[PDB]
Amino acid sequence: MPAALSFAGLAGWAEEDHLAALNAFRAGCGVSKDPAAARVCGLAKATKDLDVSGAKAFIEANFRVEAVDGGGDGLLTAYFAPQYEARMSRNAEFSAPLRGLPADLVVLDLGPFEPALVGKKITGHVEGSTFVPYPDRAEIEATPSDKPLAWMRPEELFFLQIQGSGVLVLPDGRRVRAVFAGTNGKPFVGIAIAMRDKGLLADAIRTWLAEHRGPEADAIMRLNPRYVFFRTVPDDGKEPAGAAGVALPPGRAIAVDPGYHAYGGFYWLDAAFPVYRRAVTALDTGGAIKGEVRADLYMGSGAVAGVEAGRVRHTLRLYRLTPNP
Amino acid sequence: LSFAGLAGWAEEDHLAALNAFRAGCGVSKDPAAARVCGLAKATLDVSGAKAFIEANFRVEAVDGGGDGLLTAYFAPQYEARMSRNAEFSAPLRGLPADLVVLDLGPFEPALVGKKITGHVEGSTFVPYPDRAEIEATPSDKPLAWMRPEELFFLQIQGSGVLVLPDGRRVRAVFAGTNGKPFVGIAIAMRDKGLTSADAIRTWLAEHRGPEADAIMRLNPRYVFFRTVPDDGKEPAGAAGVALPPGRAIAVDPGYHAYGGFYWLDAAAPKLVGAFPVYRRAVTALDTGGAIKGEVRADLYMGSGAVAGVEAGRVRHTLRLYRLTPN
Repeated sequence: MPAALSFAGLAGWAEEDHLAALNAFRAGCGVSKDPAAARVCGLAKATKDLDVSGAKAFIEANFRVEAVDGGGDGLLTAYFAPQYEARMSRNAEFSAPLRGLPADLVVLDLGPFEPALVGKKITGHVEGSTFVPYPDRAEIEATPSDKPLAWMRPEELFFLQIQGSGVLVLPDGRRVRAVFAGTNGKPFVGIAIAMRDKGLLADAIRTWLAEHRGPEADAIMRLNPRYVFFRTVPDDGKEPAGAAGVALPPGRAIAVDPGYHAYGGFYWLDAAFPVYRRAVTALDTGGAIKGEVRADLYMGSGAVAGVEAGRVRHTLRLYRLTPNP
Repeated sequence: LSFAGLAGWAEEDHLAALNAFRAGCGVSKDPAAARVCGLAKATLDVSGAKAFIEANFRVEAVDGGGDGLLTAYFAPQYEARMSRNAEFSAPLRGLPADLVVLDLGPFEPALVGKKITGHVEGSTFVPYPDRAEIEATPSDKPLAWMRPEELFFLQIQGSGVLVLPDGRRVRAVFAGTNGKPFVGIAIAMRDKGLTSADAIRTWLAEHRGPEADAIMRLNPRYVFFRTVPDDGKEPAGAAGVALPPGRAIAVDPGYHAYGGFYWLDAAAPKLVGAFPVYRRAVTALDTGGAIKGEVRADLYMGSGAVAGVEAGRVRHTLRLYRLTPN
């Protein structure tokens, strides 16, 4: 069957928790740049105490259903806000330093040099009488850290670098949030394919790396030259924020390719032994999420979330729920 | 194909042709050419040279005899002085040590092939100063001093010969840029009640000083140079040998070796005021960035303004012949 044009044709719409849908839109709309989305965001936040029937009606009277990519197939996976063990001091197991934004690193705007490049950027640092690209992972991992933010297991740092946010737990129960601070500007390279052609095979990557500290595993993580820097702040127990800078609503937010999807957009997932046909807001991304019909559904931060997220690998048809002009 | 069947070979000035080869051959890495070079350095008049050439080279078409392109070029020539004076008030500046040109590709593959120019300031990198800012920075070690409006034109042309009062000549060779784009001044001048290059040069010369400077400043681009002392009658080409006017070509060195002796048969001019045919023997002694292809020649017309006018009128369909020794 081809893709729907309206809410009537949308399989799952009638059974959707329309309150959760409407709250998902509210969770994310304020981040939106579009002006037609601003009016609707405004009315949504104003209008409270709607029951499920009202919420369903509000959404239907204010949005249009617009298939993405003509209704073509892509992929739904899911992720959760991970909680990692850390130390404030290095040992054999917690051998990788969590590193803050280096003071030498510059994101250089290119517009002052060439109008044709206004709003493009490069990242590097001064070395001698010139300016060079910031070192890659391997070369950063080779200079010791002056003032490391914490110490982690290498494979776990590596994976928190992919997510962009997490919570670290010291043995004394101090919870510290690690918040994305910047990047060395190198492109992300997923290490799974290279691990495949070497014959050593998502949770399995982690487990292999973990069983082979260090130089074995170190050498393969280094195939990803993209290094992510953090800042740390005491966890206030709230949901983490994602790329868009807003508290992620559990089960109701997706990570997207930002080159295809603006943050704050309202979407409908049609994915299919569980089934995901629900409205979500786009509020995050990840170094590996690429493509148009591609969404990574945020499951939450607890234990239940960790378990449900790993179950999701679904054929996805995606739709924008576009606010009416 | 022989010298009898060479359209033009009858009328050719064979003396100059041989002096072209002699100019010339000494730079060749071809044993056969060396043989003939030494042989010609010993041995004349207009009839004796025709004979000498007809007995020592054989004519051979290039690329089967396919059609290519003849253009021409010249060496601009300017007076200069080794000390400033209000006439020769603009310094010819070398490549600053702090100036850097960055390939952007290594930073962001999407920007492969792009470049920016600037210098390190503190812990960042800033755009290089424009013309107006460079001209307002006193010259530490100028390479020479030039009339400003003439430096301005040298900067557009990329290279030229400089002549001092005591007859010493230096070649001014392009060294780099401050990375800003050229901005023409004709229309800014025209919309001011002040249209060709000579006409702009005249005006700028007569209003030399603050007035002229203010409008040259509308062009933010700035070109830097290096100088090589060059005291031949004419300047040296890429082959290291001095170039005989009207008798030397620039070529693609991927196809044609320096010192090679060639015959040009050019016709079908594309421009107004052009000589209808070029038919002559010339030597390969130079190259340039734009001279690409096998049947492709840039004839060197000499230095100075006359050579420059002639050069601009060459655009002809070319059949290229090598005169191979033995």
